[PDB]
Amino acid sequence: MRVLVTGGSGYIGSHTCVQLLQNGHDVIILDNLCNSKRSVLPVIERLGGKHPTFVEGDIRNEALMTEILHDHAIDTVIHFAGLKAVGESVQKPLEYYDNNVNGTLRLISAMRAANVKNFIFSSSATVYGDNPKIPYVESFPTGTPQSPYGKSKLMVEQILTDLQKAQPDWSIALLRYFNPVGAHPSGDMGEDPQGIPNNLMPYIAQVAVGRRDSLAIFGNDYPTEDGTGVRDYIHVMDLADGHVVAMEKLANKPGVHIYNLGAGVGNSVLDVVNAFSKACGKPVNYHFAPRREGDLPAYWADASKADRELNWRVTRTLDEMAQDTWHWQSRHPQGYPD
Amino acid sequence: MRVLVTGGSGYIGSHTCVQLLQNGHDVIILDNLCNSKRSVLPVIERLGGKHPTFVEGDIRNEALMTEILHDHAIDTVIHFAGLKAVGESVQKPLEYYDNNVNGTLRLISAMRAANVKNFIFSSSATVYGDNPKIPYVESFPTGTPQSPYGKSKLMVEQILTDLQKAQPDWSIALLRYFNPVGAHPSGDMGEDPQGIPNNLMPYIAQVAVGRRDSLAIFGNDYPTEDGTGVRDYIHVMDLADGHVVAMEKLANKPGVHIYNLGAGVGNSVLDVVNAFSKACGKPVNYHFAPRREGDLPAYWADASKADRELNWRVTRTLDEMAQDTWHWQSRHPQGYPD
Ligand SMILES: NC(=O)c1ccc[n+]([C@@H]2O[C@H](COP(=O)([O-])OP(=O)(O)OC[C@H]3O[C@@H](n4cnc5c(N)ncnc54)[C@H](O)[C@@H]3O)[C@@H](O)[C@H]2O)c1
Ligand SMILES: NC(=O)c1ccc[n+]([C@@H]2O[C@H](COP(=O)([O-])OP(=O)(O)OC[C@H]3O[C@@H](n4cnc5c(N)ncnc54)[C@H](O)[C@@H]3O)[C@@H](O)[C@H]2O)c1
Ligand SMILES: CC(=O)N[C@H]1[C@@H](OP(=O)(O)OP(=O)(O)OC[C@H]2O[C@@H](n3ccc(=O)[nH]c3=O)[C@H](O)[C@@H]2O)O[C@H](CO)[C@@H](O)[C@@H]1O
Ligand SMILES: CC(=O)N[C@H]1[C@@H](OP(=O)(O)OP(=O)(O)OC[C@H]2O[C@@H](n3ccc(=O)[nH]c3=O)[C@H](O)[C@@H]2O)O[C@H](CO)[C@@H](O)[C@@H]1O
Ligand code: NA
Ligand code: NA
Ligand code: NA
Ligand code: NA
Repeated sequence: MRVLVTGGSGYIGSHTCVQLLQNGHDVIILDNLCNSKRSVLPVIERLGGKHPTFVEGDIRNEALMTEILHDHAIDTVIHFAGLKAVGESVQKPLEYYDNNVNGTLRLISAMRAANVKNFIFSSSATVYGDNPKIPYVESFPTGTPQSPYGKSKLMVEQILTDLQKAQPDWSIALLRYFNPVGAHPSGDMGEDPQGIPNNLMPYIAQVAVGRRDSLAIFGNDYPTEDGTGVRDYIHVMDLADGHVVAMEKLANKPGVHIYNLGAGVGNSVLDVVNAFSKACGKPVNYHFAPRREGDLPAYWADASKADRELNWRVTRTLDEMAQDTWHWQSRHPQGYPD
Repeated sequence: MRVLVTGGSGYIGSHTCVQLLQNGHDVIILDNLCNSKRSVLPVIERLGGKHPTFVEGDIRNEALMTEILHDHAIDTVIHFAGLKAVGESVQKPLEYYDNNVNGTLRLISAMRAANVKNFIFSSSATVYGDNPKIPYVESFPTGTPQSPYGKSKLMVEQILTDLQKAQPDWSIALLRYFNPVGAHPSGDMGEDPQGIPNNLMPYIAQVAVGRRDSLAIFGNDYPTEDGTGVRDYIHVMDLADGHVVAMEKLANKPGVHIYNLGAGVGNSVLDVVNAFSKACGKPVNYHFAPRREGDLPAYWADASKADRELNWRVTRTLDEMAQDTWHWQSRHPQGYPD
């Protein structure tokens, strides 16, 4: 199929594009380069074993979206474009709402005009908010997320849902996931945070490489087996894979298809650290701090539905996530070249 | 003060503008005329006893907003502009999200750029959704509204709230209300629905004037005193007044100020009908139908907080709401002239 991949040069999108191309689809990448570099492109093509057309531009530009859609005769859209830094969302809520809420709205408005009706939304499990019972199941009502980031994601899920109700011929997947980690096995693609890394893994990696001194561990008194927070980490390759299957299998199948993408288990902060020490051949430095801001003791997603329905499940381990991360870090210490 | 009144030529805004001008503020009206006519303008000026500057344009046009803001040195913005037809929201969700969510976002983005930090949001009590205990109190968490209309309102409330958190010097009022009815006492301004009227009152009025045959009453078996739905109706003049006080009193007072605007009591469908029969001098025709779509038995707002805090409370009766409505209908059967 002809797939427009918004945010394709980013972390998860870049990995998703390689997999798309490997499956032989025709890939059109749309990215504004606000959080990714052109230098990834060629790696994409190479590992993908095929050429992905690249378009520099913004989802908020509805006109341009429509153009692209028509110009390329798109069948489906996988939408990764957006902003995803939680604390930054609290400081700059407007930007988050503009990029995510209006950004997606502009994007689907254009699809409508261009008559594109297949969509894969890269959601977030933050949507469950404090509406648990854990692990989270797609049948659980969402709760109220705490940052503007979380809220923007649920808002978009809601909009898409209503849209689908009004235009029942649309196929929309809401892919909810938690913590994407790792990197392509080649070691030539991986997560390239620009500043202080958001996620645990990269933060750890930077400590490990000497860029950081010690990992602050927030709260060593949670009601967990080791006292640290328990989260759900998913290898970015498994995630990429989820995206492709979801895209291939749901195209032209009307409805709102909600699926948690995860390993179906949680790992504590120490488990991740220890996995990483083992990966990089040396003890990661860390210390304990008091319980953080918007953090809970433990949560992870129930991924039974995608297994049953898409026949998808993760295949990589936490140890590989660590290794693959160390591998990329170690091969391209400076990340993507300018 | 210098107030930009978005959606000022509409129903509630037009009444609010008259009151503003009477208080002697400098009024700038911004409206796209999608649901109002220029013909209201002169009536505004007249009843207002002053000249309101009019700008034809859209809230979604951020550039234009910023321009206006600067050009007029605005102190505060009262925001009524948007779409508000519930069933239409289900059919055309995108338009509702664009106009309301993106429309407000564009508007406040512009304020930011123009350094305007006083805002009065014309909210809706639909935000409480099914998160009751009734009557609703500002201290009650909101629930999940059922139409895209309701959801768009809560989304906007959320955005503003986060914005205020990030930019603490902003003063933002979230004015929640239910059913605005009635018309200016002059009989020269009132609600002018274009097609099949949304609200009970006008629908009734049209039946009364002969434009409609019979009022369908949805559900005569609710757990209410008379078996029909109990709602909260508020004379548009009292609402206008609420808006002015809120605007005068909260300017430069940082925070998110939430206030229910209502009479603090409910009236059933039959109570409204009977009030109207009495107003128009003849029995309104109606029949019963089965319980409607997104309708509950009874709800109204608790308006204690605005009384205590703004020293505001309604002063008009249901009977006046009916009379004032009949008065306008009767003086301008064709509504606003083209
Ligand atoms: N990485 C995570 O921890 C996390 C977890 C949940 C959800 N997600 C979601 O996945 C998507 C991106 O995730 P990621 O980790 O690959 O981030 P990323 O920043 O690496 O990828 C996002 C890409 O989108 C681009 N982009 C941002 N705003 C844009 C706009 N308006 N127009 C065009 N391109 C724009 C950026 O330049 C970047 O290449 C978002 O939908 C995000 O909410 C990621
Ligand atoms: N009337 C009600 O029953 C109801 C109850 C709750 C909330 N409200 C709110 O009050 C506001 C309007 O209420 P109303 O009853 O006066 O409706 P109305 O349609 O009479 O007034 C809205 C005005 O906004 C204008 N408008 C719409 N989209 C615009 C845009 N993008 N740019 C500029 N102008 C635009 C219309 O032309 C119209 O004059 C909205 O915020 C609505 O959600 C009304
Ligand atoms: C804080 C954060 O980024 N929130 C993200 C994440 O939360 P999430 O908490 O799941 O992920 P994090 O990477 O932020 O932290 C994982 C765990 O490690 C801890 N930790 C993390 C970093 C660090 O430097 N030190 C430390 O102790 C936290 O207590 C937590 O218990 O879920 C979403 C997935 O849909 C992301 O899009 C959010 O952007
Ligand atoms: C249906 C509807 O417009 N929803 C509106 C309203 O709901 P709300 O139900 O409060 O107001 P309505 O005018 O729609 O109806 C009031 C009552 O009369 C009944 N009724 C109404 C019309 C009619 O033709 N026949 C009839 O029986 C309904 O059962 C209800 O019990 O609250 C919001 C106020 O914040 C508005 O912005 C919503 O747009
Ligand atoms: Na429909
Ligand atoms: Na770099
Ligand atoms: Na801040
Ligand atoms: Na008319």
